[PDB]
Amino acid sequence: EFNILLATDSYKVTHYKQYPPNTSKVYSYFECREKKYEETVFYGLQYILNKYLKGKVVTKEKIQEAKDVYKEHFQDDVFNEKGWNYILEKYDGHLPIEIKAVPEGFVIPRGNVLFTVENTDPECYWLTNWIETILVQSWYPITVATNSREQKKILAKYLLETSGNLDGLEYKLHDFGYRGVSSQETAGIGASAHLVNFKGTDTVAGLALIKKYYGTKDPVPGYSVPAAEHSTITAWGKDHEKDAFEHIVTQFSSVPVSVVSDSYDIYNACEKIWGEDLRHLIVSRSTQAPLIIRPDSGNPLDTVLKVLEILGKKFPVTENSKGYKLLPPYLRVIQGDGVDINTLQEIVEGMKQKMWSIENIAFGSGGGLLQKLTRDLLNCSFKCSYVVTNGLGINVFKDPVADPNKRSKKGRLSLHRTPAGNFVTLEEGKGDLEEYGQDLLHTVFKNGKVTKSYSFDEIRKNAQLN
Amino acid sequence: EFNILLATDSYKVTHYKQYPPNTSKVYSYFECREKKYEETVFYGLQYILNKYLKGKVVTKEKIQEAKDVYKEHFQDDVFNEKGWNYILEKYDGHLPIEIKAVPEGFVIPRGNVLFTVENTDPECYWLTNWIETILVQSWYPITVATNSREQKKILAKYLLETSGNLDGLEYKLHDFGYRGVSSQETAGIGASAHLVNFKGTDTVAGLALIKKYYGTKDPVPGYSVPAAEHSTITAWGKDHEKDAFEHIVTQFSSVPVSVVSDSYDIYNACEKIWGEDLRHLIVSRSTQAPLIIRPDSGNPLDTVLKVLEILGKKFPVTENSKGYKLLPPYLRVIQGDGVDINTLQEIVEGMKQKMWSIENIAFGSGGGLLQKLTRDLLNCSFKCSYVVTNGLGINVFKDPVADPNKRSKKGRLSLHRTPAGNFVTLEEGKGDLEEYGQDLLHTVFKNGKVTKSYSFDEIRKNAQLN
Ligand SMILES: Nc1ccc(/C=C/C(=O)NCc2cc3cc(-c4ccc(C(=O)N5CCC(F)(F)CC5)cc4)cc(-c4ccc(F)cc4)c3o2)cn1
Ligand SMILES: Nc1ccc(/C=C/C(=O)NCc2cc3cc(-c4ccc(C(=O)N5CCC(F)(F)CC5)cc4)cc(-c4ccc(F)cc4)c3o2)cn1
Repeated sequence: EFNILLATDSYKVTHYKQYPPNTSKVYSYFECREKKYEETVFYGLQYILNKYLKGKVVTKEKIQEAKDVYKEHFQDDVFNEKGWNYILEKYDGHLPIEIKAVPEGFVIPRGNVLFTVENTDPECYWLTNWIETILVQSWYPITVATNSREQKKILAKYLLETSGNLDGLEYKLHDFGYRGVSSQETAGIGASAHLVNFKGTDTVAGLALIKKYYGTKDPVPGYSVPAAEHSTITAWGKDHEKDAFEHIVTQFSSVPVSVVSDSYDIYNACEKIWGEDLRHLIVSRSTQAPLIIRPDSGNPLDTVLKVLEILGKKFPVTENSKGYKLLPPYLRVIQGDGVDINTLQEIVEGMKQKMWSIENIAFGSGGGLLQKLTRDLLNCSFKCSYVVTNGLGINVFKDPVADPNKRSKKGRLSLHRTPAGNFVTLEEGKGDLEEYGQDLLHTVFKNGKVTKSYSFDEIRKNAQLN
Repeated sequence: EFNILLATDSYKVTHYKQYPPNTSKVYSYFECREKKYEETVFYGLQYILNKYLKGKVVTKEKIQEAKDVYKEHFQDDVFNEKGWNYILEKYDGHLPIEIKAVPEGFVIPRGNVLFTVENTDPECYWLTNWIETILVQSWYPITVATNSREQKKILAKYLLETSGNLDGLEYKLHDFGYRGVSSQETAGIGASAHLVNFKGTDTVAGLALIKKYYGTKDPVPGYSVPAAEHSTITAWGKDHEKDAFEHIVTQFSSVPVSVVSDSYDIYNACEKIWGEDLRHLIVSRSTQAPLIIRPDSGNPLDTVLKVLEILGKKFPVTENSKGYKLLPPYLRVIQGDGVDINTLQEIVEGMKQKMWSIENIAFGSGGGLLQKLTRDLLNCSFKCSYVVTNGLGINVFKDPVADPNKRSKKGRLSLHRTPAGNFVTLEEGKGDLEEYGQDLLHTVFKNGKVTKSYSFDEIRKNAQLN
C-alpha cells in the first residue's frame, strides 16, 4: 500500500531540525513563474487530494516501516517518529493542513498564486513543506492541459479562415501517446488533461480516471474509431498490399476507418491502389463513414501536400464559399507522425498557402502531446512566503543576486479581479483591505477532508476558448 | 484493480478482424533502431512481467467491465468477447505467450534484437501485438539507465585525469528528480534505473521497487545525507542568514551536511559568512563530515569557477600529484541546478582548464536525469517480422520509401557473438545453421510464468564500465 511517510524528498526528513525554534506556522504557495504560454489551465489537484492525501494516512505500521527504511538510508537515526505519532494519536492519522486553490479549469496569466498550503496545528509546523514533493507533481496535468489548449487555438484560427465555422474542431487532435509515456499512471493522468480540450483518445487509461475522481454526465469522455497498424498490413505479404486494403475497408464499411498506407510506397498507394484499383469501394462510402488515409513517414509538411495533390487528381474536388479546395465527403486524411505544437503550425500554414481547406485534415500526436514536456516549460514553483515565530508573523522570500527571475512573493497572498477584468495577486496580507473584491481562492482541503469538488463538466466549461 | 483488457491502444481492439484468414502465429521483436548513444543498457523488462503479465490476469468480471466500456467508446460492439473467454476457460486466465530476452544489465550496440514475443496457441494469434503497448513502455528505464551510464563515462575520464584514480565515482551524480517527474510510478521506475550506475538518490520510491522486483544483498540500494532547502534558510529572516547557517551546521556537526547558499547573494555567503564569520566552525570538522556548499542559480559554469576562486583564498589549498588544486578535506561543493549531459561536460572541462581537480565537486540532476527523455532518442520500436498462414511461414517487414531508417527486420531472429567478440543479429532463421554459435537470448516468460530472473547485483555487474 501507499505510504505518505515514504513519498517525499529524502532531505526533507531532516528539515524539522533546521527551522527557527518557537515557530508555529509555515505558509507556502504555488505559481507558474513569469519569464508563448502566457496563460495556464489549472487542473489536476483534485486527483492528488483524493488518491494520496485524504482520510487516515498514518498507521503504527507505516511509522515503523519508515523508521526502518530511513535508518539504513541515512546510516543514522534522524526520522521524526515523535512528530508523526502526534498526528496518529490526536487526529486518528488525518493531516492537519488547509489548502486553498483556484477552481479547476480556470485560465490564469503567468505569475499569479494558484494555491496555498498551511498547517492548522502549531505542533505540525514541519508538515506544510513535507507534502511539497507530491503537490509539485501537479505541474504535469497543468502543462499537458495548457499545451493542448494552445494547439486548439492554432487549429481554430485556420479552420475559421478557410471554412467559415468551427465544425468538427474538437476532434482534430487525437492522442496517440499511450506507448510513448513513462508509466501506466502517467498515461492515465496525461490523457485526462488532453480531454479537457478535445474528444478523441486512443489512451484508454484516461477514461477510468475521470469517472472515479471527477465524473461526467455522458457515459465516457472520449471516443475512437477502428484503425490499422503496420502489422495488420505487412502480414499479408509484400505483393498483397491491395488485398489487405480491400479486406479492411470491407470489414468496416459502415463506420469510419483509418488505414496506414506508407508500408512500402505511400504515393504509389494513394495514386494507384486507392485512386485506381480500389476506387470503386471508396466513392460508394457514406458521409458518416469515410476513408481516412494515414501517412506515417517523411517530411510532415511535404508529405501532406504531395498526398493532397495526388488525391485531387483522382477524385472530384469542389471549392467552398471561402475559395478553398475540398475533397469529397467520403475521403479524408490523418497525419500522425512528427506532430508537435511547432510542426502543427507549419502544416496548417502551408496547406493555407496552397489553397487547401483545414476541413480535409485532422492530426494525431504521441510523444509530443504527453511526454516531451518538463517542469521548467511554465516554471512551476513552490515556495514559503510567511512564517510565525514567537507569536509574530514575518514575510519570507528568496532573491538570488544572479537571477531576478527566481524572486518569490512575500507574505499572505490573495487573488482578485482587476477593474478592467484581469487578475492580480496581492501580497503582505493587503487583500484584507477589501479594495479588490472577493478572494478567488477557495478552501479545497482541511484536516483530512475534501471540502469542495468540481465535476469534469464544469472544468471543460471553464477552459473554453474566447 | 489493474485490468489488462483496458491497457492497450484503442485500435488494437479492432485488429483481430484485419489479419489474413487462417493465421496461427504472430512473431514480433523489439530493437533500438540504428540511424552519441552508440550502445544501450537493457533494463526494466522484469518489472513489467511480475506486476502486469504473470498469473491469472483474466476473470469473468474483467471481461464484463471491458465489454461495457468499449460499447460506449466505439459506439459499437467490436470487442472480442469470445477470444478472451477461451483463455479464461482453457488456461485459467494465464496468457499463452512466450518471451525471450537478453539478460538485464547487458550493454548492446544499436540495431540488435533485444526481446521477442510470440503466441503458443493457434487460437491466440491476436494476443502477440495486443501487449505491444505495455511492453514498449520499457523504453523509459532503458533510456534512463543508458543516459546515466554515459554521464558516468564523462565523470570517470576527467576524475582519472585530474586525480589519478576513481575514488568516489559512484556518488558524483545525485538524483534530484522526485518532484520533476510526471507521476509517482514514474519516480520509482526512473530512480531504480539510475541506481544501476550510481548510489546516491533522494527519490525514496526507488528503494521499494528494487527489493520487491529484483533484490539486493545490502539493506538498501541508495543513500543520502542531510541537506537544507530555501524555506529552512529564509524562514530565519533576511537579516539573519548567518544565524541559520550556524544552527544547521551545529545540529549536524558529526555527519556531512549540504547548505544552499544562494538565497540572496551566493558570493557574499562564500567569502564573508562561510569564509570569515563562521570559518572556525568549518576548519574543525572531520574528513568524514565535510560541509558541502550548494549554489543554485546563475550560469552553471561561471558560478562554479567563481565559487572555487573565492574559497581558494579563504582556505588552505594543496596541489595533488597530478598538479591540480584541492580544497581541504572538510570542504566540498555540489552543483545541482541546470545539470544535464551537455552542461555536465562543459563544467568538468572548464574546471580542468583552470587547474581545479574533480575531487572538489559533485553534481545533482533532476528534470534532466528523469523527465527530459523521449522514445525517439534511442528509436525504440516494436514490429512484426514473421507470421504463419495456412501452415506456411513468411517473412514480413516494412520499408517506407521516404525513410530508409524505418526499415525493419525479416523472419525469425537470433543474437550471436562474432569471432572478434562483437554482436550480430541473424535474420530469416539463419541462426539455425549454427555458424555463429548459440543464441544469446533466454526464455524469460512462458504460458503465464516467469522462467528466468536476475538480481539487482547481477544487473550492476553486467552494466559496469570498460
Ligand atoms: N500509437 C498509435 C496509435 C494509434 C494510431 C492511429 C490511430 C488512428 O488512425 N485514429 C483515427 C481516428 C480516431 C478518431 C476519433 C474521432 C472522434 C472523436 C470524438 C468524437 C465525439 O465527440 N463523439 C462520437 C460519439 C457520439 F456519440 F457520436 C457523440 C460524440 C467522435 C469521433 C474522429 C476521427 C476522424 C478523423 C479524421 C476524419 F476526417 C474523420 C474522423 C478519428 O480518427 C497510430 N499510432
Ligand atoms: N529536489 C531537490 C532535492 C535535493 C536537493 C538538494 C540536495 C542536496 O544538497 N544533497 C546533498 C548530498 C546528498 C549526498 C549523498 C551522497 C552519497 C551517495 C552515495 C553513497 C554510497 O555510495 N554509499 C553509502 C555509504 C556506504 F555505506 F558506504 C555504502 C555506499 C555515499 C554518499 C554524497 C554526497 C556528496 C556530495 C558532495 C561531496 F563533495 C561529497 C559527498 C551527497 O550530497 C535539491 N532539490
